[PDB]
This record gives sequence, C-alpha cells and structure tokens, in this order.
Amino acid sequence: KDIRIGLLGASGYTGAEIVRLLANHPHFQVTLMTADRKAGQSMESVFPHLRAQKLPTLVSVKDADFSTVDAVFCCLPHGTTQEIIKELPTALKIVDLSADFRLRNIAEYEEWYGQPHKAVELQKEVVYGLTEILREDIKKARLVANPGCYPTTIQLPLVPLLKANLIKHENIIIDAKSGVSGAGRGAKEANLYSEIAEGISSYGVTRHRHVPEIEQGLSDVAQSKVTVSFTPHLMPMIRGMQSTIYVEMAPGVRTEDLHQQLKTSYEDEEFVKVLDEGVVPRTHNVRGSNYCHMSVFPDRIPGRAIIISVIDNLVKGASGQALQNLNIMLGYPETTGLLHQPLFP
Amino acid sequence: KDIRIGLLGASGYTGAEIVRLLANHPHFQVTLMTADRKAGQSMESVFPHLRAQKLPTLVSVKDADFSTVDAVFCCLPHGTTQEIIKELPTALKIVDLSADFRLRNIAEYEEWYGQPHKAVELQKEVVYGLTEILREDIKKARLVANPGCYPTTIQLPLVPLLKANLIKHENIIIDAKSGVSGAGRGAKEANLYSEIAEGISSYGVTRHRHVPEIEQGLSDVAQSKVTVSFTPHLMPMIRGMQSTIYVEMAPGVRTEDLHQQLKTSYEDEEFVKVLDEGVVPRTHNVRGSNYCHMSVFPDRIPGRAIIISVIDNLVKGASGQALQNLNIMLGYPETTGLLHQPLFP
Amino acid sequence: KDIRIGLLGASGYTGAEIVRLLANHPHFQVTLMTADRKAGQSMESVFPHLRAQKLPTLVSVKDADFSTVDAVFCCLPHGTTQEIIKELPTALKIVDLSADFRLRNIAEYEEWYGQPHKAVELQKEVVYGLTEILREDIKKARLVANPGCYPTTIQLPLVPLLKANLIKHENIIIDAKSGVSGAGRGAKEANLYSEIAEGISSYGVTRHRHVPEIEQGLSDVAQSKVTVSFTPHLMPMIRGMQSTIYVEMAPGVRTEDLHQQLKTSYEDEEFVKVLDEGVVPRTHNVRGSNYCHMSVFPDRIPGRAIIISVIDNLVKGASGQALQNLNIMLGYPETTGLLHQPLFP
Amino acid sequence: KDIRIGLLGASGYTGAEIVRLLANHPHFQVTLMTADRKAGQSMESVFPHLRAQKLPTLVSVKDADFSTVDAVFCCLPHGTTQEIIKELPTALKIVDLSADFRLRNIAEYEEWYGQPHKAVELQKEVVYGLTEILREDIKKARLVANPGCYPTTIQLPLVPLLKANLIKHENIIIDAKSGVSGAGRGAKEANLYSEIAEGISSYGVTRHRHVPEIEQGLSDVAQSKVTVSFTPHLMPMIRGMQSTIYVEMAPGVRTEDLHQQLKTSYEDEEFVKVLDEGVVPRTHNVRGSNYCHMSVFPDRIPGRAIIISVIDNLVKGASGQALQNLNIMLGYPETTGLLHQPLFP
Repeated sequence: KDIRIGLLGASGYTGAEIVRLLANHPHFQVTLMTADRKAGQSMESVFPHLRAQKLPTLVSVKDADFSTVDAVFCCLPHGTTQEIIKELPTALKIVDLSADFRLRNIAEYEEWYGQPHKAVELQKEVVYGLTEILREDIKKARLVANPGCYPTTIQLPLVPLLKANLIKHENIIIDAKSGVSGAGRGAKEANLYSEIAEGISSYGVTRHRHVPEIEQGLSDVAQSKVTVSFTPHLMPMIRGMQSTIYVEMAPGVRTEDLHQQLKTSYEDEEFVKVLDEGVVPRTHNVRGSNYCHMSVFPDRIPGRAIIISVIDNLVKGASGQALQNLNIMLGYPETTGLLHQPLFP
Repeated sequence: KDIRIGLLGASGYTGAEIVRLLANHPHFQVTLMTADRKAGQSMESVFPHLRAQKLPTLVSVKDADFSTVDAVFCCLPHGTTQEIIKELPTALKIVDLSADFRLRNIAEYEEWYGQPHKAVELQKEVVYGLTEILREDIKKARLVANPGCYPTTIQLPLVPLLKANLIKHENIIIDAKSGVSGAGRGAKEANLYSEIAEGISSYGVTRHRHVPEIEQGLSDVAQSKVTVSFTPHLMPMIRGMQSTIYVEMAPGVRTEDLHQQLKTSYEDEEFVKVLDEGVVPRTHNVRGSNYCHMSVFPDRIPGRAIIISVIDNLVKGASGQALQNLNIMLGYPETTGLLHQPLFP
Repeated sequence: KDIRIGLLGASGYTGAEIVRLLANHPHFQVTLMTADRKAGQSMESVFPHLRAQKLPTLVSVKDADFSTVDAVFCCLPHGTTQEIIKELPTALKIVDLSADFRLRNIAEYEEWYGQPHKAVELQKEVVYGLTEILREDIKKARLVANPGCYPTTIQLPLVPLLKANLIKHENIIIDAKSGVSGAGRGAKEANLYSEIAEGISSYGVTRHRHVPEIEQGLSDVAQSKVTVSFTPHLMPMIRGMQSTIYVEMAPGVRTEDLHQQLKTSYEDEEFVKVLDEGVVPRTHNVRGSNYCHMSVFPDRIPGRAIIISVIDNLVKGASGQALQNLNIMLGYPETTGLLHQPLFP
Repeated sequence: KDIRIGLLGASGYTGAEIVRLLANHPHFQVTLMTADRKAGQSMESVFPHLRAQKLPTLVSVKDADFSTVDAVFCCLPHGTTQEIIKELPTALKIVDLSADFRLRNIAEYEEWYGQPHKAVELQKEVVYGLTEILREDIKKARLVANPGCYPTTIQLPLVPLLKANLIKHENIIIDAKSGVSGAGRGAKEANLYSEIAEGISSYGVTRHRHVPEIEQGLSDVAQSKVTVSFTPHLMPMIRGMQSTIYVEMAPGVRTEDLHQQLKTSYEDEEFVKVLDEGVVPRTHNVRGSNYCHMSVFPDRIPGRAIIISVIDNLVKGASGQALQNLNIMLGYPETTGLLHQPLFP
C-alpha cells in the first residue's frame, strides 16, 4: 500500500488495536513494530489472534530506522515517550497515544505525572487529537497528542454546550465507568479475572491523571478555569466506557436546548451520534467500533441536566481516534478504515 | 423448629434467597410456600440448586392456609401485596419485601405506582424496615415494609450525616450501580446474557420508583423536603450494588467529620462497616453476605465530599434485611442466621 | 452497489450478523429485510447498535417482493423455511442458514425434526455449504444449506483425516462447548444473565439435532455409516465455540501424520489455520472473525489423538460462512468482506 | 472455641476459603495464620472481604509456634510442603491441601513433579482425603493428603462403578472444565480478566499433574493399572467444575445399572447427590457449597455411557473437603460447618 506505518510499543492492547484497525485499511500498512522485552519475536507469539496477518518481526525502538516509514503511532509507557519522540526524525507525522504531550502547562504535567517535562519546546507545537473538535488544527500538525479515553467521552458533549453558554461551569460532576481493558495487559493481581469478575469498584477517587486533561479542554472553551469532580469506576467487562455527567444548566436554558445544540454540532459527524430524547445509550451498542453515542436527560433537581456519553475505550477512546487523526494528517478521508460496525451481541 | 415461616411468592430470586438464608437458621423453618404459574411444582423444579433441602410443595395464594404459620415473608410484585396482606390473619408478624407499603403518603404512592393505595388504613401502622435506623420501632411492629435495595445503600450513610447537620440537603447526587439480579427472573429479552454481558447502561433516568422512597427517608431526618438526583446503572454481573454519593458538606465541615460521625453511628453495628478514610470499598467484598461497607472521600470540588456505599443487592438489599427485621420482631438475636461470610472470589 | 440482498428473518442474531458483515462489503447491499413479528418496524428499533447504517424498513414476508433482490439469506425459524424457500423465484441465489435443507435423507429429517419434509424434490438440488470442503459444488448451486455451527468445527478437521484413512471411524467422541449466543435472542428464563453467568452445563445429551448432520458429512467421506458421540456444553460467554475431538488413529498412524495431513489440506486456506503441534488454540483468538484454528495432540491412551477446533459460532459457525458461500455463488472473491480481524481482547 | 486451628499459607484462595468456612464453625477457631511474603500484615490487608472477622496478625512459618494449635491446614506451595510438614510436631492432626503427599509411589511423584520426594517415610502413613470413599481410614489418620479438585469429581463417580465391575477400565475419556479460581491468585498475564473473559481453551493436554492422582485411585479399585485420557479446560468464570466422563459399560450392563449403583453407593451421603436419569447437573447449582451432583446418561455409541460430575472447585474440590476430613479426624460430625447452601444466582 502507499503509506508505511511504524508502531512504537506493539505488545500492549492499544498496539494490538492499531494493528487490527490497519489490517483492512486500504492505504496504511504496518512495516515496523517495536517492543522492548519482546524485541526479536514475531507478534503472533505475543498476540496469536493476529496470525492471519503478515507482520514484520518486532525490533527495538533504538535499532529502528525510519527512512522508509511515513508516519508513526506511539504506544510507549509514561516515562519514555517525550525523549523518544523528541529524538524522532522531523519528516515523520506522529500520533502519540500516551498522555505525555496532552497537557500544555509544563508545571501542570510535572505535578500530575511526577517528573519534569523532557521536551518543553516540542510541546508547544503539539495539537490535542480530539478529532471532531480540533479537526482543522489536527490536519496541519506534525505531532498529535491523542486524547485519553475518559476525556474523550467528556469533552465531546461538554465543549459544544460550554461554547454556547448553555451550562454553568461550576459543579460539573462526572461519574465514569470503564471496562478493565483500559488497565492494560500488565500482569497485576488486581486485574486477574478472579479479582475483577462479578463486582465493581471506584478508583482514582479525588485525583486521577485525566482530571487536568479534562479541565484543560473545558477551561479553554469556557475561557475560565474549570474545576470538575471526576470519579472512575472499574467494570467487570473488557471493552466499553460511559460517563454519566451531571451539569447545571444556564439561566433560562432547558434540556431541549442542550439537545438541540448537540444535535446541531454533530449532525454531520460520522462518529458522534446524538440520540433522540429519553433514549438511553448502551456501551454494548458501540462495542468494537469508533462510535460515540450521547443523550441528554432532565435531572430531577430543577435546573440540572444529565448527559450520558459512551464509546469503546479501546477504539474511539484510543487507537480508533489515533487512526482518525492520522488519516486527516496524511490527507486521506477521515473515516478511512474506521467504518467497522459494532460487534453486538 | 420453633417458628413456622410462610413465604408468599417463592418462585423469584428474593424468594430463593429467603429459602437459602433460612436453611441454616436455628429457629425459623419454612412450612408454607406460594408460587403463581409454578404452583403445584416442587421447588427442585423451579430452583434445582435447592435440592439438598426438604421443602413443601408450592401452592397457590388462593389455596394457602395462613393460620398454619407464625410469620410471613412476602415477595410478590408491586400492586398485589396490599390487598393480600390486608386480608392476612391478625396474629401474623409480616415482612413485606415489595414496595407497596414503603411510602406513607398515599397520593405519593399513587403518582409513582400508577394505582390507588388499596390498604390506606393498614398503611399507618407500617414500619420502614431499615434495621440499623428504625430498629426500636421495627421490634414492636406487626407489619414491616422491607426497604428497596438502592434506598438501603443511600440512607445508611446519609441519615446519620443529615441528622448531625454535617451535609447540606441540596444537590445530593447519587450515581448507583446494580447487578442484573435486581431485575428479577422474568423472561425478558433485555435481560438475556447476550444482551447484558460486556456492557453497561443507565436506566430509570430522572424518574425511578426508588426516588420517593429515598426522599421520604432523607426528608424525615432533614425535617425539610429533600429533592435528590438518582441515576441507576445496570452492571454485567449477578449480585452487587454500589451508590457513589456526591454531597455538599455543611459550612466548616470537613471530610474527617463525616467519617467520624459515620464511624461513631455504626461502630457497634455488625452489618454496617465504615472503612478507614481513603479506602475504597468493593461490591466483591460483600458479595453473598448481609454486610454493607461504606467510605468517605474528599471531592476535588471544595466543600464537597464523596460517599461510596456497597451491599449485595439480594441480601442486605432485600431478603437479608427482611430476615434481619423478622429476627428482632420475633424476639430473636438480630444476627441469627445472617452471619454468612462474603463468597470471594 | 451492484448486488441487491434480501434478508429473511432479520430480527435474530444471525440476521444482525449478516447486516454487520455486509455493511462494509464492497458489492453486496441489503435492500430488503423480513421480520413479521416486527414488520413495519425499524431495524434500529430492534438492534440499536446498527444505527450508523441506513437500512431498509422491516417488512412482512407476505408483503415482500423478491424479484427486487439478486440473492437471499434465510434466517427463518426451523419448520418455516422449506415452504417459503420452495416458493421463491428461481432466478434467486439462496443461502439458507436454517437446518431444514442440510439433511439429504428425508426420513432422517423427519425423525430428528418432528415433521415431514415439505420440499422433498427441491432437497435434491441443495448443496451443503461447508465452503472449504464443497467449494466447487457450492459455486454452481442455486440453493445452499449453510451448515450448523458445531458441525462446521467437527467436519473441517475430520473429513480430511477420514478421507486419508488416518483415523478409524468408530468411537469418535466429541465434547463441544459454545457461547450462549447460539441459543438465539428468544426471551427464555434459562438464558437470562443471572441463570447463565458463572457456570456451565451440558445440553442435548445423547441426542442433539446436529448429530445426523455431523454423521452425514463423516459417513460420506468414510463411505460407511459413522456413529459418533457428541455432547454440547453451554459456556458463560457470548461468542465462541470449541470442539475437543477424541479419535482413534489408524494402525501405524502417529499424531505427526494427522498434523501433516491437516497442514497440507488447508495450507492455502485463508479461514482455516492449522497451528503448530502442541500449540493450544483459544476461542478468544477467533472471536468476531470468520477464522477457524485447529490443532492436534497425542492422547495419553496409546493409539488415540486429540483434536481441538475453534470458531466464532456466529461467524464461521453461521453468517460468516453463509456470506463466504454467497460470495463464490455470485462469482466474487471468496474472502470479500470477510477479512475482519479477531476482536481481542 | 474447643479446637485451635493453624493455617499454613493463608494468602491464597484456598486459605481464604478455609477462613471463610471456619468463620461459623461452632468448634474450630483459627488462632495462627502463616503468610510469609505478607507477614506482619493483617488478613484484612490481604483479603478485605474478611474484615468482619477478628483474626490474628499474619506470621511467618519460621516464627510460628505449632504447640499452640490442635490441628493444621496446609495450603503452602508445592515443593515447600514435604519438608515443612515432616518437621511439624507429632501431636498435630494435619490436612495438607497440596499435592505433595497424594501419590504413594515415590518414583511417580518425582517424574510428575520434577523433584525428589523429601519425606519418603512419612508418605507411607498418609491417607488420601477423598472423604466419601476413605472415610474410615481418614478418621484414624494423623496426616491426610486432601485430593485435588478434578480428581474428586472423577473418582466419586468411577470408583463405585469400577468396584462393582459395571464399566470397563480401558478408554475412559475425561473432558473436564474449571473456573479460573483454580489457577490461584498468582499475578500472571494469562489469568487477567481481559485475557480470560469471553472465551475458553484447553490446558494440560496429554500430561497434567492430576493424571497420576486420578489413575492411582482408579487403579486401586480396578486392581489393574488404569490409563485414562484427561483434558482440562479453562472456563471464563470464577468457581465451578465439571467432568464429562465417557466410559464403556461392561458386557450386559445398561445405563440403568450404573445409575442404581451410584444411587445406592451415595443414598445416605449428604454431599454427593445422584440426580434422576436424564437430569443434567449444573455447576451453577453447587456454587459456593460443598456439594457434588452427578448424573448418568446413555452414549449414542452402543455400550457406552456418559457421566457428568460437578462441584465448586474451591469447596468440595479443596477447602471444603479439607474441613470435611478434619471434622472426622477430630471426632466431630462430618457435616459440621459445611452445610452452606449454594449461592444461586
């Protein structure tokens, strides 16, 4: 095919998703895959479900040469991304799926991630990859910071509403849920089937790394510092994510107004569907696809509204959006190789 | 055994739970059981997992002789219970697990349940079965309305806090989650394994029948009408329930105060455990038991706090509490036959 | 685009799968969909996960006109297909996913299905749709009987082995497992999440309708009547199927021989992968794809071997194979619109 | 309480099960627990679900004083058990849940476990803990080797049948399934929720450590060396185990005979239930209890029969049987503290 792709950090779930998505992409082809501990091995050995594909042997990022690669997807650990990406050739279009380039405020990155920002200058040319919102800036960016999963489900509904002054920016409470696939493939006791199955629990209470990412996006639109309440919850399922958002509507605003604004803002958007009134979205319905379904409901408390937003955390919440961004960055149709329909049941 | 128990509506999950719990209860014995379509059937037919027990043959409510039992557990649906219970013998101690006798305001019952209250008089002698809160009234009641599952997880933490004026009664937002067992054993498409598994969704948005029940309990304590926001969510799991409660602390009140009040209010309570600050409870940890674990956390938004409360929706959320109430109503130790430890993993 | 497709019985899971698969098929387009119990209703109303697709309105079979379509997929309920298919125009290429046309012996169909065959004549022109085995006959057939799920996982491995006289045809024992999606979307108590989850059980012991289908295929190859032992098991999962096959090798034959024969028979086959000796296949690895992975192992009992064969019961076990057959029946590449990669995790 | 219990290796699932079971045991009380790696910590820190119990603080084996307890349950790692038990004081009744003392043939233990038997002498005084079969020997034993999970489900049905010469001892094929809890709490990639959920796979094909254990028990009864075929399968569920056993009936025998023999052999047994012919047992039905349900069915292949045997792998398959054995070893009623009814749903 005419576009050659490099994947940095192919042994994780987001890496596997990239490979899955590109498999039937008409123009992009994976020609370089990097892995650390598994360098030298084929990917079938790491992920046997990919045996129908012919992929290159996994090599070290340090031994990788990009002279025949056109673009790169980075799925490396928080701790490596910044220095590796900084030392990457300039002729490369880069989409970083890590969180290391999402925050524009350096001090902010340091307080939330526990270490100095090691690519301060490069940071100022980075564009946040929330496709439907920053499409125009994304198309002309060289380095794109692909948003996190939760942040994606939150900003898509709230940005348009804040921009139109339809909701107040105080007391925005977000109670989110996610499938355990978002925790990664790391071999940890807490994520074993026996520990996760048949139960739920909150996590990242009060402080979760997605908080600053969420507030940055909302603050930019509200043109005022926005402080939200965000509480993640771990679901006994593989894929799927839902944010149940509790907001205060602006004076005189009704739920119908929020609905109309959303319907208008995303009417021609392939991946963002605004459901009719009273219709409840289900994570089951977007499972395995790059779609996001959202709906608005009145809150029993006068003046308040409830917004539900769902996606497949691994697709539109990660690798799907990453590809969505690379498509337009390379001048190809945005939906290219991203029209997979939900796998239900 | 000393006490002969009658179970009205034994073919459902709450009925099965009653039978399971009483199996090793030293003093209560099931001697009479009612079923609708499955009347005349052996319960090994309806619930083969109960084959180790020697139980009675199921009969129809119309053919059951209630002078043959000492106490009764009612597990019929909402809107049937009132006329049946009203006609039950006066010498019977009754614990109704339905919602038909929970609301004291008649007009309120009618607007939320779609039909006139058919036992208006009897209603005034009914005591709400939230054991740890109304224990003293429950002991001397003849007819007890066993609370709903969600309401139980919400009132246990909030009542003590409202009583002590530690939290404001406005903008109490509740984002709850429940295993699908709470939906019952009814053969509906929406509850099939293929439709429920690997995904979540909200339900009963804006208006859910537990709302008035929740507000009634909170209003009584706050001595002012309390309006809450309550949003249920269906989890891809059998048992388990969690309410993530977002409240505004009263002026000058810190999370430490909420924690101390809860720790003090439930320090000698067997079934309600207050975890150490910062500790996240898990529904997995109370699964198959009558325990409720709760914890308090600071909200990122100044002045706000987060309360997590979990239980097994079928036990402390239903049949377990029902038995807890009958125990004291009959003069037996409250924890009798209710010390089953969580089944984890 | 070029080919117009008619779907009879679109409200079930196999129907939904057909729609999902055709969504990105470059040449086939769904233009007609039958579903009487829900005729005049929108597909999104039945399966909301398909809302990204612009699909036709659901119509009654009676009110449907089939000279509008070039080919038809039949997903009707057993005992309803024969008469309907018998009356279809003859310029229609048909792939029946039901079991009504799989058995060539009429008396056999009657004893196993409880009713007379109502299309005896048409039956003799029907070709069994096990693509990799009867490809050549399938290409020139007008009416194809798409095989059942279990039978597909069994015949693919055994046919080549029997043809090469590498295994005896007596005492072939098959212990199969399947996700509950194979039970359909029918609203039955036994298939509720609460009844299925966290446990397994056998079903169709001794006699299961797939038995005659399995034996027919094996008997044809062995040129002798083959009697097998086949025991289905219901798995607490949506998709996935595995047959663990216990066979007796022929005199002098070793497991290496079975492996080589299979490797040779399917070396150029896209959808049938023979793993390296000793490698254990996983249903997780073919989930959501049209692939079948099989492997051979020595049995501890001398002279015996163990064969594991897995597929996604809804794809290669049903709708995926159906499309695979229609592709070649219409002269298009066999793999057209069937290269979806496994959705793992 | 009367008896003081010591638990060696309390940080694993079998250890947690022991603690759960003893919680309501009227005469046994845990007074010593060993968890080396996590020594000094609280049991609550390891298994927060046990917070309702007041347990002693975790200790190290090298720091435990065994003269303080009357009996011990050993859930230590394989290979660390023989030497530790060999040094335990003579006054202790010991039930080892590991597999290190199950095999009587030393050479056999070495070939299957990869290391020399380090307690050869002690081995000859060990009694296999399959309660219903060796009850009389168990009562007077000091050291009991608690059987493995799979072996328990297999021997209970087969021993009586072999003893009565109702089935041949050749070609006994066992296709077993187990919930992932049997794999332990070890933090391994393969057992993560994302890797296990929604799929199945075989494991321990051809050679699995339970093989020699299974054959030893069967060989002793058949008074001839028995060679079986045993294939384990990993189920996407926590608890539960089923063995589907394919056997050849002896000349002149019918399935009715196998059923009668089993019904007679276990008619007065609390924990082993023989279902009526044709009734299919479900692992769901014994979940969380110490019960075993079995049923016999005719095989389609003349002369063959099918036996299904299920248990909760963690209870009757491990800790439940361990306690069952200790009860009688100490002179207490066998069912003491083991009458927990199945937790269904």
